[PDB]
Amino acid sequence: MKEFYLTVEQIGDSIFERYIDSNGRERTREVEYKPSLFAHCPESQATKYFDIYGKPCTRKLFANMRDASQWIKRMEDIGLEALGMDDFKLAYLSDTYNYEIKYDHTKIRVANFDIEVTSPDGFPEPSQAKHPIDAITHYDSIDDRFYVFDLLNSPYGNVEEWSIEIAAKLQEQGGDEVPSEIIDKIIYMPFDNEKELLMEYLNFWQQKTPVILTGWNVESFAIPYVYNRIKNIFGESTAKRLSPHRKTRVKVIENMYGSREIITLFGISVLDYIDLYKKFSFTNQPSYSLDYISEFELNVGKLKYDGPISKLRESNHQRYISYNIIDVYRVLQIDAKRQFINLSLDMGYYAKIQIQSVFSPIKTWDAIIFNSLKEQNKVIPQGRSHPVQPYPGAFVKEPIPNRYKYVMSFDLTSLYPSIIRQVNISPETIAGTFKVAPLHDYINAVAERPSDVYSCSPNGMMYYKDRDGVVPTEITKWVSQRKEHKGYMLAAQRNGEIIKEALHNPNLSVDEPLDVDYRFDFSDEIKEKIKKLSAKSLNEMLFRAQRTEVAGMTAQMALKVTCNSLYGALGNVWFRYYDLRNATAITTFGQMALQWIERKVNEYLNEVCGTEGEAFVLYGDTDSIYVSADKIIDKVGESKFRDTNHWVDFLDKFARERMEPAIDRGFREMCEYMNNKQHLMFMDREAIAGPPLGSKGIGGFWTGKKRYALNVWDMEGTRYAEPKLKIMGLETQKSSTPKAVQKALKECIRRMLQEGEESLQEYFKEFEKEFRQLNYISIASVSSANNIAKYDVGGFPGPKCPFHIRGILTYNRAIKGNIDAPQVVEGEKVYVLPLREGNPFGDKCIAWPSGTEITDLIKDDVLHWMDYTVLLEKTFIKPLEGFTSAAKLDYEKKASLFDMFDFSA
DNA sequence: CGTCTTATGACAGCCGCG
DNA sequence: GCGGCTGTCATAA
Ligand SMILES: [Mg+2]
Repeated sequence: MKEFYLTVEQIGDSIFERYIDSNGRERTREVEYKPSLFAHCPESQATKYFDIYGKPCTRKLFANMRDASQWIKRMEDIGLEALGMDDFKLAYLSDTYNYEIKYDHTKIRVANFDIEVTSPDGFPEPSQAKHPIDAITHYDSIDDRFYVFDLLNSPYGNVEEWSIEIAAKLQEQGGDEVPSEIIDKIIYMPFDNEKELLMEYLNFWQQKTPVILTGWNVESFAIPYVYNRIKNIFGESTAKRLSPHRKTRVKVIENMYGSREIITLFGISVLDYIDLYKKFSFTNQPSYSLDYISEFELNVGKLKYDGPISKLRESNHQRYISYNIIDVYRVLQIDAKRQFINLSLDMGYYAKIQIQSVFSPIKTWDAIIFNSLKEQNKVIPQGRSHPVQPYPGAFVKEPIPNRYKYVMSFDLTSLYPSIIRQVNISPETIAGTFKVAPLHDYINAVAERPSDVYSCSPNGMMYYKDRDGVVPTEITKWVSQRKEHKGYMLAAQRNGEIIKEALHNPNLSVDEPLDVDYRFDFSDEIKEKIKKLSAKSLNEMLFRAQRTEVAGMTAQMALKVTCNSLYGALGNVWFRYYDLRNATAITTFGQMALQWIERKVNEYLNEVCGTEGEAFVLYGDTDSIYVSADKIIDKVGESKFRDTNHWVDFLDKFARERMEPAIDRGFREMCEYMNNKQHLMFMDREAIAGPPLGSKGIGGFWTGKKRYALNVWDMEGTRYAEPKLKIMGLETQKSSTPKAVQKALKECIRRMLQEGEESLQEYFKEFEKEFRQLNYISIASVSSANNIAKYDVGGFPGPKCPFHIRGILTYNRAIKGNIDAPQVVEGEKVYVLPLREGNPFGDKCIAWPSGTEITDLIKDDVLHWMDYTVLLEKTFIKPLEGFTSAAKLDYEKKASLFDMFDFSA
């Protein structure tokens, strides 16, 4: 009923807009938008417009956008500030939609497609589009259909029609295993020549023009190829037809290495899912191929084919088309799980930006703050250029490398946004400065009180207490939204453990899963039904609860990063509200806050245990403290606990009823000390970690900063059915560590924390024996391939050449001259294996594209010359040496006087 | 989109050192 | 041979 935009675009003096109207139909505008900009004026000229500092401004209405834009630059030639929203697209959206936008996703045309191109030359470069497009699968969210465009005849072979009957059948019948739930949604259309296929695709494109266009590498491959191929056959004008406003532009992306070209389609928002994944998944992956991510996300994988992909359409055209359809579907399957598109939509409409601007936190916040200031008749300052300057960040405590038996951790909730709100940090709320004492003096409360009238930060900054800042006001809206979605997420997590516990002792019956909302804790009535439920329907409930959890994670993690990005933007020279005073004010307050409460926790627990000077806090990073619970348990005596859950319950109550109130009054005192606007430093308990009761097992260990492992029984309110390992920083968490090595090192840790030294020594022995029999990919290292050309000296390694780069140059020599094997792509990742000396390849290592097997033309030699000893030492033994040294254990039993006896019975 | 931030670790190349 | 130094790549916040 209320109308909303789809895409907005500026072309010359006109604004081009696609939108849904009051009746719910998609329409297009061409508006000659008249933009306003502002200039400072004297006190006499009474207006309603004021800048953020309170100074008056006069309004300048322009005849067109060209006039407004060129008024800005000649204001600089005089040397005067040109105020207001210079991005006229954002100005238009704000005027046209001066209310909270409530959109309808069912009316937004979201499309994802993928292309197939047969190429014997090697990789088909989008910039050249030298080879025919032989397949296109295009999914439309409004129709809910997969549109398949098949080429029967090309210079690379004539093929028969694709059979949907064969596609549906299982591999064991000679079928393709195309998921049954999409079979009835496939609209198939074969073509005699490329020109007919490409011409009908454009007609289809006009009839159903995408608003959000997505897919896997659509921006870097699919879109450019379809654009350039149409251009080369039909002409530039016909290629422009992919744009609703017939306007396209080649955009050049250049970073600290090389450059690449993409194609901007005006009037369409392109959200490449590979980029949504990298931004919002919070995972670093060894490979970013669709087959690899699909396997990680959905535990599926694809049916394997014989021969190279360049010969696939020839040998097996049936599978060729089927795989293309499947690939278009898995993006949708990943989105069903992660929900990054819905996230992007909610975010973009809230900020009132082009949907693709979700990739730019600076644009996002610049729009949010502008809209907030516009409501109050206030005028935003001009964007000014600044030199890049370093500034201090968080505090990280230097831990003593040791094992730690009983550990309990605490985190500050939304630290940086909370500091902003507590101290009232904002551009227009700066009051002044005070003489700053050493940071240590504020921590112990020995320094004099900074101000009696203003809200202070230990970096020397003072802020107004009565005035509410734009930044604190707009951040408040976001943090309360995170509290809700994290609440849903944690309840889904808690509900998951109840079900996991029910899978241990199930009841074999024929029933269905219970219809419940997993975002809320199960009631007693639902719990008793779960106990009498079948393992089949329990596994379905578990799948659904975890899927609800993942949906909760996505939402809360995105709000987390967007809020932290506001702090981050303050330290970025391009942000309209760039201010290192405000940036440092935040980080210095945090530094004091962490170290302050460390002192308080140490004081409290010493009084509680009847001792003095004992160091209870062992570690901290930014907003967290890790407390040694050894003494707390010892004061009671661990003989008084009947099982593991007993002492976990005890520390839980100790934290909630004793430590947290003591923490609250500590921070409350600090609030008075800094004279802050409001007390918002709240600390929740996170981990309760320790060994199983009665077992050998070290519970946890630290090796250094950002590197530790814990055996966690309870995390932030969720009581695990089985203890989960919390490992931070260690090699098991790095995408560069081989897959099999990660798994082995994790088991090493698990045995250390839960079972003890003798168990570790046992597993080491067995892994060391069966090491050589592991899949070569699973034991291969991963690294990013940057600056290959920089170290390439006539095919051979130059000075200071990194290990993985040495591998690539070896690979390139091995595949040199032969028509085309898989090529290593600049900027992407590679597998790395060490080679034994004397190998037919030039060097001590080899590298090839990750997520793939090496060429069969070189595979057997690599396997034969693999250096297993160097690989075991570098990737497995050396890291395990690190863990065991820290924990004061041996992974290998040291020589003893006992060796001079015979213990074999 | 290509204009969120700092802190901090491991590891390999190069090179000194009778 | 190992330790200092720097480049590179990765993570924790
Ligand atoms: Mg494809």
